[PDB]
Amino acid sequence: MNIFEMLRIDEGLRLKIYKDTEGYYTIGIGHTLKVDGNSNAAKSELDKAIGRNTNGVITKDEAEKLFNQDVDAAVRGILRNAKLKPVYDSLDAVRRAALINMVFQMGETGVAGFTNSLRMLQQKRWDEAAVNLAKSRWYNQTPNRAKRVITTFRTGTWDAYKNL
Ligand SMILES: [Cl-]
Repeated sequence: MNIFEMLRIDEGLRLKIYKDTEGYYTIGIGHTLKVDGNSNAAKSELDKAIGRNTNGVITKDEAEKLFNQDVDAAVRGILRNAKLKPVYDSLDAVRRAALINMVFQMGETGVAGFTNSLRMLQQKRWDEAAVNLAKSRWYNQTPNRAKRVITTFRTGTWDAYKNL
């Protein structure tokens, strides 16, 4: 079980443009449209990333391509980020996966911002960090998912995602 599986569950699939809890338009597997207003607007953007008049509807494969891109992009940021890289290099797979998930959902520069919590994972101080993240707007914004991502960090296992 990997990161792809992990985010599938954490973000779900949608083949027709939609608005998330956060308000933003979304499509595929949690692939957001960093676009303001009108769905149209959203669409244009989509169409752009897709290279076709889409009408806010895409195929599964098109959804898969975006997924792949976004992930590679999460990973590439961690790999090029001087603040995240050391940490990453430090964890176990599972724990790396958790790392990705966060960058994936919140961006490399958002993650890089958990200064102290990053330190704690880096010093294998699981619970402390665990607990530390538990404040956070992040956590506070999406409690179930974070919960999941946090437990992973905590236990270093795939329990949180087990049967689903
Ligand atoms: Cl996607």
